[PDB]
Amino acid sequence: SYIDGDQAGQKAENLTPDEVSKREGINAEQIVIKITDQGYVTSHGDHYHYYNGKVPYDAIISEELLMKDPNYQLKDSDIVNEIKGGYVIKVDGKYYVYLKDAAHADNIRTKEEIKRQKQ
Ligand SMILES: [Zn+2]
Repeated sequence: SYIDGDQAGQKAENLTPDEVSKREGINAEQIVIKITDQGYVTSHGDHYHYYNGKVPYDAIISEELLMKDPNYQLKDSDIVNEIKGGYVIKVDGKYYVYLKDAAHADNIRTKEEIKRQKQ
């Protein structure tokens, strides 16, 4: 009940996503597919990797998480952290990534691409 695949889950690195990857072996792009206050879960390399902390500046986000809203502009009240081109933000009790450039992909893999990036 509002925990499984939400706030909880297996894995939760304490160190940085870079320290995560190079530790285990894969050095692939970390595509954050799920964001929470208790950390995030990335689809990187081949698998899903879960950890707690902040998204690094050059991390990759899932297109499912990015914020394209016709009424919403990036508010510092919702900004939790900033990444390259986008902002990992918590608005309306939910987490998004505000992409300033949704056209050329400012760190965005589509759900389709994510599965290609995991190959
Ligand atoms: Zn991993």
